[PDB]
Amino acid sequence: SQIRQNYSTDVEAAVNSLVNLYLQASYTYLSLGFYFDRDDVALEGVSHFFRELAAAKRAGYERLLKMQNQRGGRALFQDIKKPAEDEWGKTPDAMKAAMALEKKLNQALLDLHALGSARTDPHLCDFLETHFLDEEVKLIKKMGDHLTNLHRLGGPEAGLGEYLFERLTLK
Amino acid sequence: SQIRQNYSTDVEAAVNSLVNLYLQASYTYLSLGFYFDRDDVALEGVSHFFRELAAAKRAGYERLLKMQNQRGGRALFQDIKKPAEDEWGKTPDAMKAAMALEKKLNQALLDLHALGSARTDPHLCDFLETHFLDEEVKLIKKMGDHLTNLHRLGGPEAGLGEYLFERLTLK
Amino acid sequence: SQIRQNYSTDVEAAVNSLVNLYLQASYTYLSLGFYFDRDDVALEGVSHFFRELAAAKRAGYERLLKMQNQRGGRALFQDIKKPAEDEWGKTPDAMKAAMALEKKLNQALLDLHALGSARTDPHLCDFLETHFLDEEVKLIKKMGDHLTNLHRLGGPEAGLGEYLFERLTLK
Amino acid sequence: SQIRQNYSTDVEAAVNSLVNLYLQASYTYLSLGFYFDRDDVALEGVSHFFRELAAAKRAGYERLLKMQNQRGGRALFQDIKKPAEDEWGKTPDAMKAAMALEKKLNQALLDLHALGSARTDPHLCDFLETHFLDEEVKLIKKMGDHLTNLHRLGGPEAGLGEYLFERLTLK
Ligand SMILES: [Fe+3]
Ligand SMILES: [Fe+3]
Ligand SMILES: [Fe+3]
Ligand SMILES: [Fe+3]
Ligand SMILES: [Fe+3]
Ligand SMILES: [Fe+3]
Ligand SMILES: [Fe+3]
Ligand SMILES: [Fe+3]
Ligand SMILES: [Fe+3]
Ligand SMILES: [Fe+3]
Ligand SMILES: [Fe+3]
Ligand SMILES: [Fe+3]
Ligand SMILES: [Fe+3]
Ligand SMILES: [Fe+3]
Ligand SMILES: [Fe+3]
Ligand SMILES: [Fe+3]
Ligand SMILES: [Fe+3]
Ligand SMILES: [Fe+3]
Ligand SMILES: [Fe+3]
Ligand SMILES: [Fe+3]
Ligand SMILES: [Fe+3]
Ligand SMILES: [Fe+3]
Ligand SMILES: [Fe+3]
Ligand SMILES: [O]
Ligand SMILES: [O]
Ligand SMILES: [O]
Ligand SMILES: [O]
Repeated sequence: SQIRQNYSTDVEAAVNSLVNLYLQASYTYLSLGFYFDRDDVALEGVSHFFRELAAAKRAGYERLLKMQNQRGGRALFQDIKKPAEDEWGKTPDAMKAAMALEKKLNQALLDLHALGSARTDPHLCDFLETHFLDEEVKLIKKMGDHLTNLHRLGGPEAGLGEYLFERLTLK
Repeated sequence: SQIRQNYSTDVEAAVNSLVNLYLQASYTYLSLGFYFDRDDVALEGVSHFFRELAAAKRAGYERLLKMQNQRGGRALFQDIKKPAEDEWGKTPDAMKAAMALEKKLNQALLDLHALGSARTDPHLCDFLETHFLDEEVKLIKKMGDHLTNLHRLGGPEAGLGEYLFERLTLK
Repeated sequence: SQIRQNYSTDVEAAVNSLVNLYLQASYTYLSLGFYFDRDDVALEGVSHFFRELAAAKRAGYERLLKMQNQRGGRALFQDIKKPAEDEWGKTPDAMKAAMALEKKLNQALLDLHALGSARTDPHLCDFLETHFLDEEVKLIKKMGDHLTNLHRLGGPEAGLGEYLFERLTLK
Repeated sequence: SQIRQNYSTDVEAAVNSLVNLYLQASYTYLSLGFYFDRDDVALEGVSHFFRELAAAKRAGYERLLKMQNQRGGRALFQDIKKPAEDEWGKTPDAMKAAMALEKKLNQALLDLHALGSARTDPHLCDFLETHFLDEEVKLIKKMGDHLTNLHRLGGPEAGLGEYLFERLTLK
């Protein structure tokens, strides 16, 4: 590559790997999105929440692909694994799955930062610092807040809580 | 008729028949509308919902009458049967009646499409495809969503649920 | 399902199947998009062309998923197969791959129309007629036009042709 | 210095050194700029391209000088070495020289980041991360793209290619 400079084969491959992780996460959010739109689930605000995350994850992998090209890396794509579940339960269940997915993505981001730090690749580090790490932190905080409000609305009268949360918190 | 072309006597009569079905459905929604406006029912958003459907069904039969005239058919009107009930219960009860009415109208629409398909009348088919079939599908989906939200708000604390639904879902 | 009416299990499954085909096609266009953005390919207009198709295919599968929910179907997702190639050659090569992909999607659409026609499901038929069939036809015509212009610009001085086409035809 | 804090003598001197490298690079781009404006070269778009880089490099050294003052460093200036060539050849030749210059500047930037990292000077690191590293990466990618398009337009009919590139790619 005529442009490649300070860009290790390890980062390149880990970038390709993080791309597939974002594709898979996007896919997961697509599935949660349509799930909450089913006539027998029917929580429009929950559906919108997960649809937006699909979109947000797609921006993530598009930005990783662009950075790959900018550094002189070559994108390689693998199969995208189907989401882990077909039916996602109630809002708390789905929100817990989403939290778990975001934590996995955040760990992959931190591992990639550690890697690029180890290959003294400050561009790669900064790129993640600027476009990824704070967004995960904000999003995780938000999902925690949601879980706290669902838990407070939970238990005995869970059905009413789920309705109120979708109406009064989600948009 | 100087304009009539490819327009079978069967379609013509089935169109007249579907007209009476829309008139009757409009009538049913009129009754549900005023029902939820009674001082002892007093669910303004439910009332508005059913009033709008009366209006929507009237547009339906007006469009069938116009198409009848355009194809060279002759409108014939029968008595409009009074609605099946005088008192409509709670929101879930009424919403179930509405669902059942929409399913009946949808089946009549599908039967008329089958008929016009059998008389190779593609205008009649397309007319239904364009002005009726998707609207039934959207409306049925919406009524399902509503039923799911009422069910979730149901049971022990049904009175509160009925209030919240009318306030936070219906407009 | 409380809303499902005239919606066969076969259509439902074929809809799920067409969804995976759109996901895979979207994926293919993603790959072609970044391919033409590589510093050693560097055909920005070709890149934009394929990026737009990724987006267009995503709208396709989102509309199929929405229709699935509207009819009372249940979405089921499988693994998304990686694109058939890692390197896509020159503009004519990639444009031929795209043509071949669009023809496959069009055949799947026509097969699904045949199926829904056979289950007398006029909603499903019309939905495809309105949101899919004409768009494939226009797009295929466009890809043919492109292939004709690349062929005319081809052979001995292929490198110059590829440059001019990207600059003067693609946007 | 009454303001100096965490600012090593090594960084200070390496900053002065990077300044002279930017001055020299600016000078190189000045020379390429006027070169392509000669009546016997006459490639206005190539001239503009290199003139802009002169300007961009000047912003670079001005920002390094400002940072020097902000940290309590003292600017020291040396002679600015004349550009390596008097005549710059064809667009591909000049674009290769520019690529080689940008790679040298990028390596100097990376070496200075390594240095400030080694003196645990996170301000210096971030400053480079924010104002320099991504700009080099974007610019190098752009110069690669250009080289790919010139190469595609190259060889037998190089004169025509050079004309088209200047007219249809450069602004
Ligand atoms: Fe939102
Ligand atoms: Fe399951
Ligand atoms: Fe708020
Ligand atoms: Fe929002
Ligand atoms: Fe929004
Ligand atoms: Fe309304
Ligand atoms: Fe009664
Ligand atoms: Fe149509
Ligand atoms: Fe048709
Ligand atoms: Fe709403
Ligand atoms: Fe309204
Ligand atoms: Fe209204
Ligand atoms: Fe376009
Ligand atoms: Fe390959
Ligand atoms: Fe049609
Ligand atoms: Fe044109
Ligand atoms: Fe466009
Ligand atoms: Fe565009
Ligand atoms: Fe410029
Ligand atoms: Fe010379
Ligand atoms: Fe451009
Ligand atoms: Fe400009
Ligand atoms: Fe300019
Ligand atoms: O939103
Ligand atoms: O409404
Ligand atoms: O475009
Ligand atoms: O420019």
